[PDB]
Amino acid sequence: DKDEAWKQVEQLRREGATRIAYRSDDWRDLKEAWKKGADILIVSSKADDYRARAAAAAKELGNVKPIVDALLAEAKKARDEAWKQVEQLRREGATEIAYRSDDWRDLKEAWKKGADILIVDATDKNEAWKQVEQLRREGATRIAYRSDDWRDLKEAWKKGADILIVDVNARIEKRRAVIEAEAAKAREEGWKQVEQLRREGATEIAYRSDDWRDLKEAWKKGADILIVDAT
Repeated sequence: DKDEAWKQVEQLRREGATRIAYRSDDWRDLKEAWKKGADILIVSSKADDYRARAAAAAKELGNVKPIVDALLAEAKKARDEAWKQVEQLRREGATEIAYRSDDWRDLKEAWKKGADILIVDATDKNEAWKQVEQLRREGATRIAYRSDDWRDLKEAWKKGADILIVDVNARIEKRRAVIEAEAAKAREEGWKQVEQLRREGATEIAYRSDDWRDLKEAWKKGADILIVDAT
């Protein structure tokens, strides 16, 4: 939980890591990691999930109106809460707020609320690349993209994305001793993505994990941002 994840930020700062990231939904939890040494504070909301599930519910048979409104109402409350966390962290002194979403207009509003790093996390590659281009034309400077393939991050790099997040903790969770063996096979993959991105010349490479030794090793391979993710 909290005190177990905060120990990861303290260790990276202990070992001389100058770019540490932390992901949470509570601004108080993010502020504490900010004092532990994390410079990028990532706010995440369940709003994309509620929108995805409201969209799936609309394609079912029968009366869908009361259920769709209930899901979209929760999405509004989830995003209006995340925007509050961005303001509160800005109110506290946090300089590098990040926000992840699959809707670029939610990213644009978070950018006006105080977020500096915009994380596009659209599953469709051509849908994400369009969201980058749309954010670029609005004047957004720091666009981040998340993928488990380095070639997707290089293509996103050439579209305007400055931060390239290597995330492989989504395929291991889907495939699932033994369970720890498959986790290691994914970490060996994620470390290779960072290596080739450094070879290709990627300037700002990030890496998602929850263990400081995994972020340390990805830091050895060439990761510039060590993201600590509690969820």
